[PDB]
Amino acid sequence: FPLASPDLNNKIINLVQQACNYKQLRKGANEATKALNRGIAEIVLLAADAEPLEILLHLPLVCEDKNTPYVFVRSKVALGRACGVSRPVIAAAITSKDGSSLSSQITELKDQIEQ
Repeated sequence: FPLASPDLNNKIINLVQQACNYKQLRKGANEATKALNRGIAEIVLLAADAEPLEILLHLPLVCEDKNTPYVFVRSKVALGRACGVSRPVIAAAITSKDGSSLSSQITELKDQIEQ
């Protein structure tokens, strides 16, 4: 709600690993909120099993006000591993970058969120 499939979960995980190679990924709730406040967040990803739950209730509202798409993946552990870190991650943001070659895969995940 809006939760991934787990087709997408695996497709999101794939995009997340690319994002990391392109330096277009911000890992962690506060880093995600900073991307949203700078207007560079393209998609915000949230782990359905994150604690505290106030983050999970809270970040969607902030995304909505800022007109940024967001989607729930199943676990912080697979988000954390896709992020190239050995700890779980509760939220992440795929950021926009002027001239990026990822722009096409990003704008395509973005609209499959609509759906």
